[PDB]
Amino acid sequence: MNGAIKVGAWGGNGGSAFDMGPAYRIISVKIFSGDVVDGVDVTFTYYGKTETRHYGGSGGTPHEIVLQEGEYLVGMAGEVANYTGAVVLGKLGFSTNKKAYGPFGNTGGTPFSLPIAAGKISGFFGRGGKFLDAIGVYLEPLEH
Amino acid sequence: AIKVGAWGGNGGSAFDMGPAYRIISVKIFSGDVVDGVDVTFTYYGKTETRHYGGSGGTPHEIVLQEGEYLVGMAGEVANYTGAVVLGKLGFSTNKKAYGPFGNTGGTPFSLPIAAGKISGFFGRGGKFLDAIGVYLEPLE
Ligand SMILES: OC[C@H]1O[C@H](O[C@H]2[C@@H](O)[C@H](O)[C@@H](CO)O[C@@H]2O)[C@@H](O)[C@@H](O)[C@@H]1O
Ligand SMILES: OC[C@H]1O[C@H](O[C@H]2[C@@H](O)[C@H](O)[C@@H](CO)O[C@@H]2O)[C@@H](O)[C@@H](O)[C@@H]1O
Ligand SMILES: OC[C@H]1O[C@H](O[C@H]2[C@@H](O)[C@H](O)[C@@H](CO)O[C@@H]2O)[C@@H](O)[C@@H](O)[C@@H]1O
Ligand SMILES: OC[C@H]1O[C@H](O)[C@@H](O)[C@@H](O)[C@@H]1O
Repeated sequence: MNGAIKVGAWGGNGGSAFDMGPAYRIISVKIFSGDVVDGVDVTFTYYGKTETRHYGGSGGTPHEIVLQEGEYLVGMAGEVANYTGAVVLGKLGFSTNKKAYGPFGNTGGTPFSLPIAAGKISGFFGRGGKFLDAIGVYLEPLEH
Repeated sequence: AIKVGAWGGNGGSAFDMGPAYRIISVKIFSGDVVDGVDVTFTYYGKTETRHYGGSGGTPHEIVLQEGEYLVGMAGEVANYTGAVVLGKLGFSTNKKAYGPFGNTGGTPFSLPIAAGKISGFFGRGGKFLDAIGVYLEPLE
């Protein structure tokens, strides 16, 4: 709605769908991983309020991406893996205009990659259960 | 503008179609790998056809009817003749999926578009289709 662009999700069809929408300012992403990507905390601000939403399960070790002023997400990549009979994110990483993060997770499968020649990530959607079944992103231009 | 990709290598020369008002058809030229593409589209009242990459292989045309649009692109980035190029390429419309076109396996990529459409292309081309990316636009 209202001109959104959503690409993905990459991953499986298990778990429950989630959708943050494109209206919030992402300030940090915490990826929980071990053998696979267990889940993600997305922290954002909106009208001066800070909120965190958790997607996926409770396992794994956290890895944080804390955006600095003028830093934005410009890429996402990883691997879709078969794990415990589920199709989930085995690995997940991100690029900002400042550096590369991850990938986090230790199970390979089918790679995916989202290089963004022009634009940036403005929100997330996907599916979560015990692990992070799938992830996709909202996009918006770098400026205008 | 929203430009995602390109997927592929760093050889050949850069190309950039820019966005179209409507894509009418795409022809994927392929053999062992993806040789190139034709794109026929409307633009500020005009109908145009552009060719990117080489013209070896055989063309595979996808014609889009009005109300039909491109909602996915996928393929494999392969190593061929000492170059990194598109080994396979396919597209999905809101009606059906087409492809793969090309026969050389490599690193897969996929671009499902949950909301939006492909409105144009950019990338690199030489003898073959070294790299390809897309312009995205929201649905009307
Ligand atoms: O997030 C992955 C997966 O987690 C949960 O399922 C687990 C287990 O109960 C299932 O038997 C297997 C195979 O489906 O997968 C996991 O180990 C569920 O939340 C499931 O919906 C979800 O896909
Ligand atoms: O990311 C999934 C899961 O990975 C790790 O656990 C694995 C292994 O190290 C454990 O020994 C066995 C126990 O049966 O479970 C997995 O195969 C941990 O990092 C875990 O927290 C995480 O959820
Ligand atoms: O589009 C692929 C490739 O095409 C042309 O190069 C061909 C040949 O002349 C080269 O020897 C090998 C190795 O680079 O690749 C092709 O077979 C050039 O236009 C090149 O830049 C481009 O990558
Ligand atoms: O796809 C690369 C190459 O593969 C084969 O050799 C033929 O189909 C050619 O016409 C084509 O150019």
